[PDB]
Order: sequence, then structure tokens, then C-alpha cells
Amino acid sequence: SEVVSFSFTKFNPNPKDIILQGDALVTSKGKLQLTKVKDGKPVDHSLGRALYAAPIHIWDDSTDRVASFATSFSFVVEAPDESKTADGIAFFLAPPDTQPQKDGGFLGLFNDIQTVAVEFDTFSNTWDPSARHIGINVNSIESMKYVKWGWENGKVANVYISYEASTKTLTASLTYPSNATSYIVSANVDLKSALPEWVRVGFSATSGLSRDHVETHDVLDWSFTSTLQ
Amino acid sequence: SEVVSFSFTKFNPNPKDIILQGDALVTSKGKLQLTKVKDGKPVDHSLGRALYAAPIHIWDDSTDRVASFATSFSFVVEAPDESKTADGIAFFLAPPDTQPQKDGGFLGLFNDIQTVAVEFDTFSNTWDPSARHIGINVNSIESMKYVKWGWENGKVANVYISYEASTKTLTASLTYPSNATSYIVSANVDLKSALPEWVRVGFSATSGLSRDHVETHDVLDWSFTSTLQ
Amino acid sequence: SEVVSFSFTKFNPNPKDIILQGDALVTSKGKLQLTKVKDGKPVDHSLGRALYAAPIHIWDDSTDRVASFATSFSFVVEAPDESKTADGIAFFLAPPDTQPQKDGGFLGLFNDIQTVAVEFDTFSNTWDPSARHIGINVNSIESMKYVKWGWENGKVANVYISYEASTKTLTASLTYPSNATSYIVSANVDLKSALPEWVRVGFSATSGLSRDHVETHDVLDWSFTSTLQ
Amino acid sequence: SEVVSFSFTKFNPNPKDIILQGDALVTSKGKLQLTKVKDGKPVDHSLGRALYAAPIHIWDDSTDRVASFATSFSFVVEAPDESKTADGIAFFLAPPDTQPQKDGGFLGLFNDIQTVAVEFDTFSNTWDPSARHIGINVNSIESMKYVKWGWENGKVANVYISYEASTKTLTASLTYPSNATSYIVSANVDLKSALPEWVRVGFSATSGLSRDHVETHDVLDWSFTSTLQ
Ligand SMILES: [Ca+2]
Ligand SMILES: [Ca+2]
Ligand SMILES: [Ca+2]
Ligand SMILES: [Ca+2]
Ligand SMILES: [Mn+2]
Ligand SMILES: [Mn+2]
Ligand SMILES: [Mn+2]
Ligand SMILES: [Mn+2]
Repeated sequence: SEVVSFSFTKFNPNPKDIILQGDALVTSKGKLQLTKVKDGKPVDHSLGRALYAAPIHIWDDSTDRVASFATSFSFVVEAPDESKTADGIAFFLAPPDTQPQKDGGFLGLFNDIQTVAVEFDTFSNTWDPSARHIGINVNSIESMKYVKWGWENGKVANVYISYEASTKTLTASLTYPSNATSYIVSANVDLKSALPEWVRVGFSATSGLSRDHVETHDVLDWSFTSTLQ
Repeated sequence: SEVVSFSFTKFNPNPKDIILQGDALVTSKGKLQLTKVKDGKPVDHSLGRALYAAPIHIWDDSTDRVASFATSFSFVVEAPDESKTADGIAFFLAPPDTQPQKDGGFLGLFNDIQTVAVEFDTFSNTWDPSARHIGINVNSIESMKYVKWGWENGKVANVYISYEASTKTLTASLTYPSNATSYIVSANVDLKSALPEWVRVGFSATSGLSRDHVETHDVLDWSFTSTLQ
Repeated sequence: SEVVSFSFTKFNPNPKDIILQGDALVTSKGKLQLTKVKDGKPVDHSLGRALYAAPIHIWDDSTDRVASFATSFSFVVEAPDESKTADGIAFFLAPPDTQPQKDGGFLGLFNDIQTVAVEFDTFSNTWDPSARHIGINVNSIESMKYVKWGWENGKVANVYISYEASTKTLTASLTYPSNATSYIVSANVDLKSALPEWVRVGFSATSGLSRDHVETHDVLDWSFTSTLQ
Repeated sequence: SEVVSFSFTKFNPNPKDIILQGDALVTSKGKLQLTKVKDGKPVDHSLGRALYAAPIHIWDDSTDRVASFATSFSFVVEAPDESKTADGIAFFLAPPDTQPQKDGGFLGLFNDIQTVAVEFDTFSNTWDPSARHIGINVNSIESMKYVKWGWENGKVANVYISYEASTKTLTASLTYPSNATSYIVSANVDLKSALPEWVRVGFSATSGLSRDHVETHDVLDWSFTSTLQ
């Protein structure tokens, strides 16, 4: 058996165990700022990602084992105008050598790819439901499952995501501690069929392609654990 | 700081770190059977509870600190008839010397008491909403918050409950891995004002007061962690 | 499988998960003072013990499994005169209902009993080697194995004890961080043959039977973990 | 605060979170074989190293914090002739981009370098004590502290190493579960002055420079944890 685990109550401004991609950076105060901010205001056409340095062993072909993992993180999405926002933030697993994909609605993850993601989508694209949503995505920008999500501008969101290998169940929940509101969605996901044996895990986010569709995507903390046995 | 933690993948038929109360027992196969079963069938007028042996330090008056805790458990409620069921199961915190309260709709927790509970209610009493629900209860059998809960007869339910002291937020989620369905509810709960500094944590359950309102309440596993700092 | 774990960076003056026996108490500053102190000076004829509230499942007859456990703790033994000291402190496992045994050289553990202990002996009795020692004791005040121990008056000692079930090896080490000095001893110990399936773990200590053989026995912190699988 | 942790009960033959350097490889049966073996026999002039993929944050200049860490591992050194052996195995911390250094007595770590190591030396070089020893090395192949070590050919050794930042104490212990024999050594080590803020941790080993001074250096398991707060 193999157990892997880490916790950040904040991020180091010069992170060494975090692989920063695109526009992502850590602020002096220790906030993982995925998308660009200038003069304290979010900028459009931004894409940032952040992955944990050590690959995670999610399934083994020789031993026919699949990992179970659980992760918590808090995140803020703040937009100058509440009615106009894009695009969103996601937690994702992809091959270790994963690089940023397309911007805008593709969230830095997909294009037109072996990526499984839990997205917090703030803009309705062609492949989306009408309302903002939390989605479970399996190798597509189109979610297999989603729940409508009443996004609260600038309010801290607490996320908990778990994968139970014995039942192939991935579950994601978001709670706003400010008004004790919550949402949850689950899906049946076969990690062996969606991903390679080893992955890197982390976050991706992208601001809108227009000036009037901008917002921040900041991660405040992050704890993760995975066991393969 | 103080950290307390434990995990059970199953229960020992003669549990020594579990304080069994009322009808509760552990089966040969390691299932925490809270309410009575005879010839493999549930019996009415049953009340069972189970608490972890070591008290949990949830708040300290001298140091003005409050604990944050997280727990996972799976549980099955199986009734012979899907339309007629009572009463339910809960995870709860109460003073260390807590003893069983009233049966039936009171779930072994309340009467007519310092208990905070997350209930999975299967019967609509005077103080309930119409539908079966997951409730957050603060010193009352009446929930301060609840979510409608589509109970699945005999199907394993995976529960995750967390309390974040810095935001007084208690969140509870239930997922059925069989059809990837989930529910969640949150509430603002001040543990300092609801409970004493030290508590015992565990489960309580009660079958209905009539023969045609019977069901099992079995816990399959349980992991818990709490930190006071 | 079953995992049990706890950590104290200090102790609560009114401990609820600690069963205090004999003279043991927790000071305002959070120090587990096993033996009596008056006007800041140690008193003779004192015996104190402290156990964790939840029993530990160390072996299971039905499943033929034995637990592996690891514990860390720091402790100070301070005597007014460096040449005259008695008796010592130990970490021990005993049946859950264990009560204080004899005082003086018997360390509150033994008499003339199912107890396994790692002792830090400060006085040479009939059954001892000449020098102060760290001993591994299996149902006797006489150690099966020991190492000579250069006790440092008033200096913090860091202890690490591990039991590896697959090789029946119990290992104990003491280090004084003040001058980077260490000692270690191991023994082959069959827990199934020495102890019952369930035990309580903790510390015991006793000051000498004479006024000129007095010393403190204070525990500053304690972390413990055990897995049965 | 930041916590990092991992456990291996065995190694994956194609390790993805392990950076293999030099001759190091993982056998089919999951043994980290640091130095070369042909036809089941050790070969001379071999050097192998293995590091965990994610850097470890051991000290922070801005926050004046230093990490405390603890690690366990088992290892076998087997030589065809008990009287003729070289050179040894070590657990070490070095800059993230660390590469193999010199072979033979330099253990793959040093030359003639920012590396702190706990070595299990099997050959007496110019800079060594006479007997085989466990050494604590701080930026030199010459140990600042050591303890004589009765190496047992082919017998599993259980190692426990801890660093306590608050007292700058690094402690290392070796136990042979086969005959319940142990050794320990400690040293005062300032990690801030010896190493950079971020390091990679792992093992290095080297077989002798002659045919009659060959031995294996195999690691069987490994668990590690570090907290910066
Ligand atoms: Ca979208
Ligand atoms: Ca009800
Ligand atoms: Ca003695
Ligand atoms: Ca040497
Ligand atoms: Mn979407
Ligand atoms: Mn109700
Ligand atoms: Mn003795
Ligand atoms: Mn050497």
C-alpha cells in the first residue's frame, strides 16, 4: 500500500512543491491567485493552473487496485459585476506532464485529453446548462453530472471532494459558511478507464474572453490524501 | 493543541472502545446494529445508541478555543415495506454521561437536553417537515435546518459531516453510491452555547412504535477526527 | 482494521480523556505531574498514574491479529540532590480496569499482574542492575532487557517507543536534546501472551520511600497511535 | 502551516513519485535496490540514489520557521563475505536538484556540497572511526557524531530518524528485530545553516571499489512526515 498526503493552510509565495502554470502565482499574503489581477482588479483572457509536485498513483494495472482519495479546499471568485462573469475554476486530475489547454470556457483543461475535473462554472457556454453549476467532467468540457450553483460573489466557498474506489463514486460539495448554504453532486467515474495509472492533481481557472466578463479565482488552502491498497 | 482520531472499517463484536446503550449490538460480521432484529427482521419499540469511549474536547473556556471535527460513516436503513417506516438514525454529540432519552420520534436523543445531532429521519412527526429529511438539530427534536432526503431502502449511504469552528458551520452530506445521488445541508451552530466543553460522540436510532413501522439502522464503518487549537 | 490515535502538546488542567490515578494531576501550565509536589518541591511516598480514556485493541483471538503501535512523549525528572533519587517513571499497558499497585520500587505497576512497561528507573533495588536504567518489563518489576541510562537532572527527555507486531519487537529510546545524548533498548515481547486483548495505556511514577530520595516525574506532551489489521 | 507525508509498504517497480538516480531500481517484488545486482549477487563500483518527488519545505527565511520531521524505513545490507564489505547506505536531505556525487567511500553524497545525512557505513575510510558505524553528517563525509554499529549480514534493520526543530536535535536509531538489538545516535544540527529552504529527501548507497568488497543495499519500506509551522 501507498499513502500520499499534504496540507496547506496557506501557500508560500515561492512555492516549491506547487507547479505553477500560465498566469498562476502566490500572493505575498499566501493566496493562490490562478488568474491575473492588476491594480487589485481581475483581467480578461487569463488562464492559470497549479499542480502538486508529486504524482499520485491512482490505479495499478499489475495489481488491479484503484485509489480512493479525499480533498478539501476553500476558494473565492470575485467579480466587479455580479450578473456578468466568466469562466470558472476546477479541481482536476491529469497525466503528470499535463500542460494548459484552451482558455475561456475550456477552463484551461480541455480543447476543441485525459482529465477528470470538478468544475465551478460561472458562464453558460454551448455545452452548459443555463445556470451556473458545479459539474463532474470526464474527459470532456461537457459535464456528465451537475448541480445548479448559486454563486456568491466574493464569499469563501468550502469544497470537499471524495472518490470511493470500491463504488467508483466521485462526490463534490460546496458550502458558503457565510450563510450556511450548500450544494452537492455525485457521479459514477471509472478512473482506470478515464486516466493513466499516475496523475498530477491541482486546480485550473480562466477569466472571460471579454472585459465585462472578468473575475478572480483564488484558492486559500488545500489538503489532500490518497491511498492505493 | 489536542488531536483525537479513530477509524473502524468494521466493528468488533465485543467492542471495548464503543459504549453500547439500549438495544445496540455488533453482529458477528461486524455491523453496528443499533435497533433490534429478530429472525433477520426489524422489531418495533427499539432504541439503541453507541458512543466512542474517549470524550472529545470541543471547547475550552479558559483558552477561548473551539474544536473543528470531521467524520465519515456508512449506514443502511432497511424496511420490509418502503412506504411505512420509522423512525431514523442520527450522529450526535452530548455530555459524556449521556444516557438514552425517549424512543420513537425522539430518536433516543431528546424528550418532552444538551445534544447536537445530524438526523436521518424516516417518519414525519408533528415537529417535522412532510418528507423524509436530513436535519441539523440543536438541543431540540425540531431541526433548525433540513434537506429533503430520498431514502433508498437497503442501500448503503455514505455520510460526511464537518464542523469548521472559525465559521461555526456544521455541514452534513449523504450519498448513495448505488445511483450516485446526493444531498447536503448546513447550519450555523455555536458549540460553546449548545454543549459543554467535553462531549461524547456517536449514533442513536429508534424503530417505530408500531409493527407496520419497522426498519433496521445499521452502521458499517466510522472514522472521526477532532482538533482543538 | 482499526486505527486509534491522539496527540497532546500539553495537558488540560481538568483532563477528561485522561484517567488520573493516585497523586497524579495536571498543573495550571499543563504539565502532567505524576508525583506530589509541595511548595515546588517533590514529596516522598507518592504514586501517580495517568491512562488514556479509550481502551486500545492490541490483539484479537478470533482474527489472530496483533496491533503495532508507536508513541512519543517528553518527561522531566528533577531531584534536589543528584546522587540520591527514587524511584522512577514508566509508560505501560495493562488491563482496562487497572488500578495502582505498589509504591516505591514497584513504580505503581507491580506487586509482591498483567502489565508491560518501559521504565526509567532512578533507584537500584534488589531486582535491578547497579546503574540507573531504561528497562523493558513483561509482567515483572524485573526487566528482561535494559540499558544503562545517564539520567540528567531536570533536563527534558524525549522518548520514542514502537512495537512491531510482525516481529514481536518492542523498542524504546531516550534522547536529551540539551546535549544530544541518547540511549536505546529492545526486546522480543509477545503481547498476546503477556496481556489481554484490550488494554489501557499511560504512565506511572513513584517517589522514594524516604525524604532524601525524592524527585518529580512530569510528562510534558504525548502522542500515540495504534493499528490492528 | 504545511504538512507533507507519505508511506510505502513496498515500492512500485516503475515508481513515479520516486526519482531514481544512478544504478537504483525497484525489483519486481517491490524492493528498492540501490546498488547493482547481477545473477542475484552484488557488483562493485555501483552507486544508486532515490528521492521523493515533492520537495520538502524545511525552513522559511521570511517567517523564521524550521520544520520538524520523522521517518521510518527498513533496509538490508547483504555481503557474500561478512569480513569484507563496502561501502554503505544513507538517508539524506539535499537541494532539490541534487545529483549523484562520488562513489565508493563518498556514498554518492559527497566529494573531494549541501547535504545532511544519516549514514550506515560498512567500511573504514581515512575519515572514519575503526568500526562500522551509524553517523550523522553535516556537509561532510566525516561524521560529527557516530555510534559503533554491529552490522548483521542480511538481517532486516528498522530505522527511525527524527528532527525536532525547537531543539535542533537530529536522532537516528537502528534495530535488528531478529535479535532485538539496537543502536542510537544524536546530534545538534542547524538545518537553516546547513541546507537551503527547500530540499529533496531519500537514500543513497555505494558498493565497494573492489570485487572483494561488495554488498547489497536494499530498502524495503519507507514512511516520512514533515510539518512547517
Ligand atoms: Ca462554462
Ligand atoms: Ca421524525
Ligand atoms: Ca528501581
Ligand atoms: Ca566509510
Ligand atoms: Mn460547465
Ligand atoms: Mn426530523
Ligand atoms: Mn528497574
Ligand atoms: Mn563514515
